[PDB]
Amino acid sequence: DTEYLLQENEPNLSLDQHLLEDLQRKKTDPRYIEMQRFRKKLPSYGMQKELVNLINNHQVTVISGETGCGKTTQVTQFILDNYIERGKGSACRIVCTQPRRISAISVAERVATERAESCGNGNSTGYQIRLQSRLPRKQGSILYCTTGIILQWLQSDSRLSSVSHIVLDEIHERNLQSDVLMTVIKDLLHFRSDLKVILMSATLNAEKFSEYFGNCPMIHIPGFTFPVVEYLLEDIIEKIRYVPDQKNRQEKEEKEAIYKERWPAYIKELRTRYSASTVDVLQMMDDDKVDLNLIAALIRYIVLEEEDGAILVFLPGWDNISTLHDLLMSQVMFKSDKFLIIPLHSLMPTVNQTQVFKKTPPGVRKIVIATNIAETSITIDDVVYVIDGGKIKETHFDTQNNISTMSAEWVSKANAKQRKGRAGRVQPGHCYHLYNGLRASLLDDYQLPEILRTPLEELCLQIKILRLGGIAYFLSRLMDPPSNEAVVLSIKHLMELSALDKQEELTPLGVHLARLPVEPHIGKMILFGALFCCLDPVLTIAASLSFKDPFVIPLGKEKIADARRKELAKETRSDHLTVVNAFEGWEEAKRRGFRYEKDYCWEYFLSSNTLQMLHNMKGQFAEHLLGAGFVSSRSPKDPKANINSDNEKIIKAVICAGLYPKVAKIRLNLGKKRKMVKVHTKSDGLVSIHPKSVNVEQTDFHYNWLIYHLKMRTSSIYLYDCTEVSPYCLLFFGGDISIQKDKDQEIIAVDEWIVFQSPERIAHLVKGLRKELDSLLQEKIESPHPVDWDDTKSRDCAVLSAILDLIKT
Ligand SMILES: [Cl-]
Repeated sequence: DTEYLLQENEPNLSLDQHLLEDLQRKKTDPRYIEMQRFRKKLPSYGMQKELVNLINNHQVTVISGETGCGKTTQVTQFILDNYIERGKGSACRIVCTQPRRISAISVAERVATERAESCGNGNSTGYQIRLQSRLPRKQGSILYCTTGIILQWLQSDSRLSSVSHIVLDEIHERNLQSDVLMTVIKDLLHFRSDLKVILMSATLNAEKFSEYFGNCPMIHIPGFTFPVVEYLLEDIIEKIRYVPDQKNRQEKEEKEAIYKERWPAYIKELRTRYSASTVDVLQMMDDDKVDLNLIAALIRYIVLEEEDGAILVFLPGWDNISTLHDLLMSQVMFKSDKFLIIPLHSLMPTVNQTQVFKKTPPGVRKIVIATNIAETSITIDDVVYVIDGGKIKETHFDTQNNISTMSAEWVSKANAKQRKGRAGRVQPGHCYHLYNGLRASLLDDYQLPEILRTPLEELCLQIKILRLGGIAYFLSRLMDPPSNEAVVLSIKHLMELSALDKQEELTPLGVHLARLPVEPHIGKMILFGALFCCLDPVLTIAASLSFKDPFVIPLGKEKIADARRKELAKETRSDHLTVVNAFEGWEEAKRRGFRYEKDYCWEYFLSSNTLQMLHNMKGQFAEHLLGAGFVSSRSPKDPKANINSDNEKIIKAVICAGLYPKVAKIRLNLGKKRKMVKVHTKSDGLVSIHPKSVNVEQTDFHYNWLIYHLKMRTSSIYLYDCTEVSPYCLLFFGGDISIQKDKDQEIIAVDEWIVFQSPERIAHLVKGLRKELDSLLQEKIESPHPVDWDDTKSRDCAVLSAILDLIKT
């Protein structure tokens, strides 16, 4: 994925002349001319001279423009075309980062079109994302990529030598990776004077970026929109006469308190300007959930009562998107071939985000159901109607309880304004917001930056792999530095994962974990899934921890669902293996045909949509492992990586590799039916098992130890998903080993509180094996290749076989 980077930037006079002549021919080309007239309508085009002069005269510049300004497709072109016009065309190598893969591809393909060229193929414009590229010509070129690709590039060339201009787009989004890239770039530019840096924001709050970069020049590009009418939840209900089918810590609590206090009076005044039935329906509305039936009813109204145009729907996540898609397709209206209904979500297959293609006649109407990714520059043609569900998925991090969650939260005003602007690019539009007027007045101006709300482990490994020095020091230099407590927790988890040594340097395991673009506990799990040849069930479990588990509890069926779930557990005493068995049973049912598949899901109360998403994530995980050289195939099911996939002990040991140090000691029950099942933890004292767990009532445990992933605190701490494991799993994959005796007995302690009976020689064996495993992983840093398990005698097989023999007890 580094091929463009490794190219050397070498200006050429002959190429300068040739490109200047290429421009002359383009000026006469009907195709090019037609495209130029489209461009001239964009506000960016009109100030092109001042943008290029600012960039040419200053090393760092900040560009702000709102929706429709055209910065993302235009500014790269302005630089290249200015160089070409000046007879310096070959001196340009322009790289522009995008927040998502689909944006990189879509923008690059659109710019190629506007230049009357195909994308890649040695032409002026192309893209690079992980494992897929259309690369432009070496000199006088534009490359769209992701932030991830730049971070990868910095491992190979930390100077970004051959780049003349780096354009960081959509910076207002404040993604973790953008913030770090920004600090890295700031350090580089001070050292190398020939790099131009251009920072682009879609919102007008960009002064902070200018200050960060030393109060560098700023410039504004006007947005472009036709007028868009906005509707609140009151207006929508009133307009369509909606008939229902039925009937993130302290500063959120503050805002809800204010909402609650202003609620009665808001409602009271609302009865002044709206029908009584509207207010009563609005009053019944659930704030926690987007109402998908309302969205269906609104789409129905638009189609029947309003003018032609495409409809864009914004929903928090995959669950909502697939649910609304099924809901629409279950109505004979939308079954027609005059509707095209397209899901858009970032974790579906690559150009399975299919929404770019020229839509076929407008006798057929496009309905795009998308996440917040449709807010960015993406080609969706002819949108007259935007339905804003009002929510966005956000990660939050409770550092006092060490709990990280993903939830749907209210959009900011900036989000809402971007969604509004999507309806006004073609003709006068309509944007329907599913929040009420009181909610609107209480939205935040902007979202809190990710760096403040997110676990830092993945970022910390990036810092180390890029040799940026001390972790806490670097993080303190970011534009918004994270809290000390988030930093201390992050560094601690990485040491307990054995990713960092006590001196905060990468271990060989850590090097490999840094090469996997997932959280390190997931990375460690899938890595040992690869090394131990468990791949398929381990990837299932990993996907399940990353998104969520497939089970649902329908009303009235609670007791029945719990029994079916425990049935799926069999004797494993594992929530994680329960998901494996569910998943395998589902796949087997799928082969027999869709009746059997739906049947299986109703029998075990499984979400088909969740299962499908888990399956897609598995493929991704395998791709990451293939690129890191730990598997030879992109198939989770590849026979050679699955020889151990039926072995319960081996899979359990891999789950333990991933989830340590989240470890609990069982408090023995002693046939007391009046006492809840509880467990001891290092950090939290005695806690409870969640009722959803297959172990919640278990009296029969074969070992004394659990590992868990999800912890929640309501009136007290509950463990959501846990797996019984043998002490040998903790012994190999856990913390420091110590030996103690007490007379007769040989004792081993792991991280000092995990204490069990075991011969002293086992402790020495394990210390030996850990070091041999380090050396194995060390050798693969420079020469990554999958372990060949068909060659015994190989000494990699010897070491890994010995580890497997140990954790089989
Ligand atoms: Cl059933």
